[PDB]
Amino acid sequence: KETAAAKFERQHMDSSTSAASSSNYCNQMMKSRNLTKDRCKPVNTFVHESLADVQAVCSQKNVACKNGQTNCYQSYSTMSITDCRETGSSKYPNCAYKTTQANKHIIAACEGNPYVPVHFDASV
Ligand SMILES: [Cl-]
Ligand SMILES: [Cl-]
Ligand SMILES: [Cl-]
Repeated sequence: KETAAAKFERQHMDSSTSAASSSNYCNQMMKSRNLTKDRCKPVNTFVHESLADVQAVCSQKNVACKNGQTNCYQSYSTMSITDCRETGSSKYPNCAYKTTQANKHIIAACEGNPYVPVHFDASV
């Protein structure tokens, strides 16, 4: 079974580019990260910052998670991110995604020791 931290890494980290380069970024990344294997993951955000910078958010601003949990943290600075969401013509096994690049604060739910990100709650 994948650990919660490794699943967060695989689903939400893309430190290799500073930003989505084209409209096809999400189709490629969602496939590359195995988020379209058995079904199309509907929504998924990738963060274009170092893993260290993203893990550091766990010691930044403590804020409530949407679900009411109290282990969420909001990054003090904005980060380069890309939101990937299925378009209307998306249909497994032919997933299709809209790519939206933005610079915003990220909110992550953190847990464990080391205390690291295990869920991407939202961006602001
Ligand atoms: Cl791990
Ligand atoms: Cl995988
Ligand atoms: Cl997400």
